[PDB]
Amino acid sequence: SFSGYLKLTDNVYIKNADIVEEAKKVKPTVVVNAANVYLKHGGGVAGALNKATNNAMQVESDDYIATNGPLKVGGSCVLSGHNLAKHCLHVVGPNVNKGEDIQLLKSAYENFNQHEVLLAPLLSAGIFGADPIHSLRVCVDTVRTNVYLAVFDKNLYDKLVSSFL
Ligand SMILES: CC(=O)Nc1nccs1
Repeated sequence: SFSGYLKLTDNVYIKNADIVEEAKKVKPTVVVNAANVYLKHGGGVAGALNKATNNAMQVESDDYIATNGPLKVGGSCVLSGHNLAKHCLHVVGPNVNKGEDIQLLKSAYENFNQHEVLLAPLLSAGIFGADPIHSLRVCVDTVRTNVYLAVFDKNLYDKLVSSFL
């Protein structure tokens, strides 16, 4: 199972780790992707997860979008986890760099409550432009299921742990 995580609350855990390396190691039931509404996995966590699947995640995503249309900001879809997990929960957090409503971050984290345990990144953090300290706060105040957060950046991980209320 998950190892080396620091417990933040009854159900939220955090580790300074590469989510791709963490997923390849643990092979969780659910890995969360920091997706956009188009499921175009170009950069950040999405680009890294997609590259680990040898682009199979993008091929599957394009078929999903061709059939269903784009997701909503704050929404999600369950697709295959390929070589990383049983499933990938593609969750769309608001992209602050696109002027998307940050109040949608709580709606995005609510998607995690449909899964008993997840390996996940901080939603809307990184290239999505939101404050990662705010994202962690929304995570612990919204998610009731067991979430194992992988924070790639060591300096951000230390800042998140040392500032956690
Ligand atoms: C390679 C890479 O970006 N990994 C990440 N893990 C958690 C957040 S970003």
